[PDB]
Amino acid sequence: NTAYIDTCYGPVADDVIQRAANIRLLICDVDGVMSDGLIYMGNQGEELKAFNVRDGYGIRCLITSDIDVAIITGRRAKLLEDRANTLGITHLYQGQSDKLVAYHELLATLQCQPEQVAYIGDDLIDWPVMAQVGLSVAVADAHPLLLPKAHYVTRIKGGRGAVREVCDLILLAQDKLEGATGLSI
Amino acid sequence: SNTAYIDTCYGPVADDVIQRAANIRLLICDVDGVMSDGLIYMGNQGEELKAFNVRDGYGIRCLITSDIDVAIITGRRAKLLEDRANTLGITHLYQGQSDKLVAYHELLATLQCQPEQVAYIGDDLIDWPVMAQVGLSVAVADAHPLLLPKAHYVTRIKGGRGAVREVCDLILLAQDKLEGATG
Amino acid sequence: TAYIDTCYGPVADDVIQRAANIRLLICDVDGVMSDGLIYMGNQGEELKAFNVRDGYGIRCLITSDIDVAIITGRRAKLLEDRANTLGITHLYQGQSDKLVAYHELLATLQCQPEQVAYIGDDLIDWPVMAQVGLSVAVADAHPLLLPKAHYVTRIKGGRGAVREVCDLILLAQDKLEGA
Amino acid sequence: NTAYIDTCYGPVADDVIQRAANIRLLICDVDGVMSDGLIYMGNQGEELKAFNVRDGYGIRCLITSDIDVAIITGRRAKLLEDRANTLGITHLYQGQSDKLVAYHELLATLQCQPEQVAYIGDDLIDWPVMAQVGLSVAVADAHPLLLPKAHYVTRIKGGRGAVREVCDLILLAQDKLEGATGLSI
Ligand SMILES: [Cl-]
Ligand SMILES: [Cl-]
Ligand SMILES: [Cl-]
Repeated sequence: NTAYIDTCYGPVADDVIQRAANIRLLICDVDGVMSDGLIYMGNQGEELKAFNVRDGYGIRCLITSDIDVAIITGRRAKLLEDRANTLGITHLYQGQSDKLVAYHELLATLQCQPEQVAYIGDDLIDWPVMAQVGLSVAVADAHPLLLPKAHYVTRIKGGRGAVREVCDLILLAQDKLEGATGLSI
Repeated sequence: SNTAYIDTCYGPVADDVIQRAANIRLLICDVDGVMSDGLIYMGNQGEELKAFNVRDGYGIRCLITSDIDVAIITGRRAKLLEDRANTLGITHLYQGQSDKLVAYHELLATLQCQPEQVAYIGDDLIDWPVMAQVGLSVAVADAHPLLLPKAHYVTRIKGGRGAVREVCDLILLAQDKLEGATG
Repeated sequence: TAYIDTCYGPVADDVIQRAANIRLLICDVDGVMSDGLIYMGNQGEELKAFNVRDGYGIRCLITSDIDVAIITGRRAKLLEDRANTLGITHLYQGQSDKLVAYHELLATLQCQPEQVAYIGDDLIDWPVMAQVGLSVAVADAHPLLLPKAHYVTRIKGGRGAVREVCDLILLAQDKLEGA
Repeated sequence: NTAYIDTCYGPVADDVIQRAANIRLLICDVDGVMSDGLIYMGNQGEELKAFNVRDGYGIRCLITSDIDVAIITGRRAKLLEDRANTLGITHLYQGQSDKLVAYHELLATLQCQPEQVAYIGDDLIDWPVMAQVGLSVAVADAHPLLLPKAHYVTRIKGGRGAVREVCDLILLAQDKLEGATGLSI
């Protein structure tokens, strides 16, 4: 007889709400989480990535509500530094093959406990970190093997507002949703 | 209850909604998630792209040529949007607006429109302060879940896929101007 | 009504017969060869996305002695490039009244209206579609256009709706297997 | 009474599993397989193609598991050489009008039997090669006429992780899935 709470994305288990209430740091993977997993490449070496505006708003709400937001990704691109800058994200880790290193560095840097960390991932590479945190999240269309492992599976797909969904959940859990705002720096 | 509905090419529409659309003299659109899918394309050399829908363009032209004003209010700022606005003949463009109510009040004052004569299409919470005040508030099909139950009308078509066109068509139909409209 | 099975599902015998007479395929661009999106950038860049399977269908028609033309209201050099990569030599851009180009194609190619197929996605395409042998609306064309066409594709614009019509025409003309 | 094996993508026939167990070389077509079939063209002659990071991880898993990966396409673009370089793919054939020419070179140079080859296609142009291999694969949204011809039809659409799905199947079939390692690029 699990207890659930209605949210604007559907019912969420009380255990998940309780985990979300302790979050002081949200860590996000990029490709497949903030985007639908696509990398656009051109003939003169151009590269584009598509980000979702609604996720941006969620990220700003967290940051303005004293909840740190960090990024850990295996890829490396100037465009992501630009994106992080527009969102006010100062903790960006690119070109990371082993995500635990960046994760442990964040814990020490921010003097945060693992139970105070939420992590949104989409592939197996994310699991070693997700296995240790207070709130592990797999996006709706994450690799099938990651889905049953996470504390929460988002209703929204990667690149369509899965990050916003987790931002909304964390703020709801901490009774900060009604008053939160996400204006730019 | 027993609500009356009018059949439209997008499905049944409440009579209440048809009456609201019948009085529209100004359509205000948010951009990201309304005229687009909600995505921003960013590149390594600082390039930025946004994708607009051709079908929306046609609808906007039908409104403008039918003496129905169209305006854009957005918190973002990009030359690409000035370009898009120009191609559509939109002369009421407001970018970098953190408080959308400022631009909204200026438009009503300058265009001599009453709030009941204004329609607004949004996709997120920042659009609600303006939507709360207008005659026809519209949330796109895939708008943030919290906005959906608040709007007078929710489009069947998703943001960036013709949700703007759908509203343009609804307004024209409600005013007996759908047939004969050119865009 | 008699239906004939196709790799896209049953097609009415009436449509197969119409397809069998086609000598010219005319396509609109936005919403037909693409999903209706136009990408715009801050330095004035513009992109449009085309479907590779559609390209193959077009080449099959051209090599099977069936002409392929394009009539669009927009104008962009990117479209000239696409047309050229497909071997399309009949391209009409910046066309406000699509009937003008249509009547010109009939003359240039000494073609009859019943020998023309037209794939559209919006109301501006109807004046021409109303007059041809095989009018086609893409799966996700404007709702008002859908019930007016002789055939509605199962595949959406930009996802292979053009290839579908190409396959249908060739099937009807016993030219599919050898294409 | 066909026997099936449950995979993270759903049941897979025992016949397909046995075919996947013998694979030493995976050949991929590009457009509609590694991408959703779209070509982006610009007014200044720019050209872009979008690849999926989930597929990159699968390819790296194959290569690091001593399973070769090759690409054969009729198109030609510098962007594809760039994508192949990022994935460590060294067997790249572009502008190939007759795909069988490249296919025969690969088997000869790699000392690989047709039965040891898997090929992922999306259109009729791919059939001459698929007809000859041990594991022919059509992506979920491949041209309708190719679907009934392949040994296996992927659950995932072109450009959304159909390649990854095949990489996972081959590894599972060879008991190398759990130990597989790759990078989300
Ligand atoms: Cl944003
Ligand atoms: Cl337009
Ligand atoms: Cl092509």
